[PDB]
Amino acid sequence: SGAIYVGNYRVVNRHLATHNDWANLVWEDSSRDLLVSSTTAQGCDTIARCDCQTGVYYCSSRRKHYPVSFSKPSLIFVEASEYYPARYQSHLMLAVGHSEPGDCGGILRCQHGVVGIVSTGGNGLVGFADVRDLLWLDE
Ligand SMILES: COc1c(C#N)cccc1CC(=O)N1CCC[C@H](C(N)=O)C1
Ligand SMILES: [Zn+2]
Repeated sequence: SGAIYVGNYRVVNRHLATHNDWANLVWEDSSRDLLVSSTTAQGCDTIARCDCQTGVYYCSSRRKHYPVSFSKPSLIFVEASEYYPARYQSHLMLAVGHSEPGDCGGILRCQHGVVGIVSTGGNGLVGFADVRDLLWLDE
């Protein structure tokens, strides 16, 4: 679990969105596993605007942060799950690191701010949905 709070927006994994998220929907994309909803309280996370390939992510299954090198956002095949059929997920970045299903929502940050959130994993890999291209999160 986990979310990003920036201005009047809440960014979460689309497969973990709640009834309130869907009732206050701003935008969602199944191909990215992202959903953004509106909030009444003000958010203070800084979204990174960069091409960093190194950062730190929070891993709930270990109660620890880990430093990682990660790939550029791209289309990566993702095996079928209870939430989606087998498909290419876009804007996804991989890194060698530990992750378990409950780790989705953990934030990945670089020196510039929030880069994305955990969205996939397994086999000693962790995948992050990128948010750095969503320029509207800040305006
Ligand atoms: C495969 O299970 C893991 C593991 C592992 N091992 C480690 C981390 C996460 C998962 C779960 C995961 O990747 N899923 C299920 C929920 C939706 C995801 C998606 N974006 O399509 C795919
Ligand atoms: Zn950066």
